[PDB]
Amino acid sequence: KLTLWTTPDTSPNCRIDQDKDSKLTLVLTKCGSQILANVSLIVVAGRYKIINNNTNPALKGFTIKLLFDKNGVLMESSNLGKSYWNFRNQNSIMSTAYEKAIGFMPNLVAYPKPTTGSKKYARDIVYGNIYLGGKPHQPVTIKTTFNQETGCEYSITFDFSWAKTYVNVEFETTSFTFSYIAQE
Amino acid sequence: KNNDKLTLWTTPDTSPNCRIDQDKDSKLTLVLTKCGSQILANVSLIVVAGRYKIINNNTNPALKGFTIKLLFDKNGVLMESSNLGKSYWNFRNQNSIMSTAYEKAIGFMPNLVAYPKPTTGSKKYARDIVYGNIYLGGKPHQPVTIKTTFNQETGCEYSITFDFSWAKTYVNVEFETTSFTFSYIAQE
Amino acid sequence: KLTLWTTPDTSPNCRIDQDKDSKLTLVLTKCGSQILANVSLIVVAGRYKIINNNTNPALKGFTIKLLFDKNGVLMESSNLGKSYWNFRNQNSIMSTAYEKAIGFMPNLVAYPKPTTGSKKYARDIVYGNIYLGGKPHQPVTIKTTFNQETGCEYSITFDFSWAKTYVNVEFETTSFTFSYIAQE
Repeated sequence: KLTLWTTPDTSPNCRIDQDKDSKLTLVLTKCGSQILANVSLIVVAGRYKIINNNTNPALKGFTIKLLFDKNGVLMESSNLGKSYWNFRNQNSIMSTAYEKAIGFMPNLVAYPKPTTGSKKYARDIVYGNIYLGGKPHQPVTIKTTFNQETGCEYSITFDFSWAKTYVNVEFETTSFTFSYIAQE
Repeated sequence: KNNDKLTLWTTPDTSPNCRIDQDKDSKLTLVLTKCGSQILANVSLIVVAGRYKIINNNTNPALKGFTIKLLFDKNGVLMESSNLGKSYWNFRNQNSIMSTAYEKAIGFMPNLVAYPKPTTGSKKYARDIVYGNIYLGGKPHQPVTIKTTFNQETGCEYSITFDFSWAKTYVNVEFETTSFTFSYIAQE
Repeated sequence: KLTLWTTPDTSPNCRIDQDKDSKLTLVLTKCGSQILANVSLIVVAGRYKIINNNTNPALKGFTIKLLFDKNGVLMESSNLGKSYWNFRNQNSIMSTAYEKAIGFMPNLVAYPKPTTGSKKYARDIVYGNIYLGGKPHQPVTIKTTFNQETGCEYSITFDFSWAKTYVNVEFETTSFTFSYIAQE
């Protein structure tokens, strides 16, 4: 169907450091040649759950990677658990594994895989801000990069970073919308 | 027939449809376009009259925001108690609306699993918020924050709240804004 | 078709200062009443390829204009080349010029053409930020304005501007998504 998502409940589905330490809520809606993407993050456990830059002054970011094979199937090496990622069915997911989602993959001409000696253009990046706890003075950068991972046919990489000293701040975010050019 | 039941909108005209401070003091231009599981939302605000038409933070140093609330019942019907007026909030027909008031728009409502109503002692997650910026008079040095919150209002089944705020001293600045696009997860 | 675009390749298609000095990657996807727009810019040659505000302290922006006739056909006077602008076919364009794209045009009631004595509202503008070289400390403002150009029925204008002193910074950008209300 036209929506590939994580069920948007708060049940953990993602490993940043350890199994099920986070809930990535990602919704990809196919509008023909463009994927409309909506993303938020809740860290439920482990070193990123509560940021304390007094205790850890160098703790300033982390990465969640979605790696896809040539059929647009999520690879086990992804931070997002494979069992949680599927076409929408009501407020859940299809009960059976999808076989193909190439129509949701980032376009390889728009966003080529990195090669040695190739001119690397920034158009495979989208920057956004999201806010911890919905507080306007707790921005974090969410940088989304398309097809820059090795060992896959396609990738969506979320780099989360911050440039303020956050003390005892739960890492759970507002939402950000972006789009990207679809492979087909 | 030209009924577009994949668009719930305030027509794109500049006819006032909203009360911030007084009846019909503003045009909230809000277009909700259903792209299946996601609503693509486009918003701007024109304050046409009343206290918030012209911001003067010399005269009113504490005036740094205001709120527009859309409250919906269980059928996604806008409640009369909302800031937004009901009469031209409807499914699209060309540059106007469907000839009768809609009875159901649950497909345009913010998803209650994604954006649960608050209950006493409930863990509040921020993912029911989207932040954006719009600019007064289209001037790059006149930013205002538009914070959109889903389903956080009491006495309704769904809600979309727009909190406008600014963090600069605006002196004799007309409150009429650039547009901002966001999306949210649809209830169905 | 539901996508009007520049192919997603890096082949120059746009004149900022001189013919083919830039690749504007612009994808307009019709989602009913709204056009979902995705934009990035690569300057490949001429005065805007490498910004040096030490040498050129007044170089703080430039404009790319798409002018359309009453049928939503791109006019030759546009910065974007006409041969590069068409309905999608896979990763390329239809080989034959489109005759009608009014469904992709910015709504004239939402975004009226300027007239003397008529109140000009800012809602025909969307602001965004993109980043030169994908570097978070190299923001540029991309201001998009609907239907404000003379000598056309519809227009999309991209005003690029910056306030920072950029020294030897290549003008090639991250991507930005916005939407606008469609004429029909």
